[PDB]
Amino acid sequence: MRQRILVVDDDASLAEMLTIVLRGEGFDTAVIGDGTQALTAVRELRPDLVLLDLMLPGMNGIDVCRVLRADSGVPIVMLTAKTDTVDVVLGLESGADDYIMKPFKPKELVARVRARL
Ligand SMILES: [Mg+2]
Repeated sequence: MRQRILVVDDDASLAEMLTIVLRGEGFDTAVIGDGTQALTAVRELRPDLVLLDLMLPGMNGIDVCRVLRADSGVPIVMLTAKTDTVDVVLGLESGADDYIMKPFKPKELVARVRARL
């Protein structure tokens, strides 16, 4: 079976782009736009890696990271924008393995994803 990446971002357009690009790189993808549905998604989907937007509707990325981190050791990479008010390092401390600045070169994102797997 191919590796699975769960994308948790409220940016539907960006998520579609990640879907296409990641799928093009040989991965399978699933998308959720809300933090509250992340735990269930992870438990059900069983993703190899989670790409997690730091600022989300419902639960925020740091909060989501904690819950996920509590459930398992699945790798989490934060997606963060320079605009974001919350500090991404806080997310790393909550257990995320890495982070990426938005917007990004898809090529760079895939590489980092491959590196944290
Ligand atoms: Mg956002």
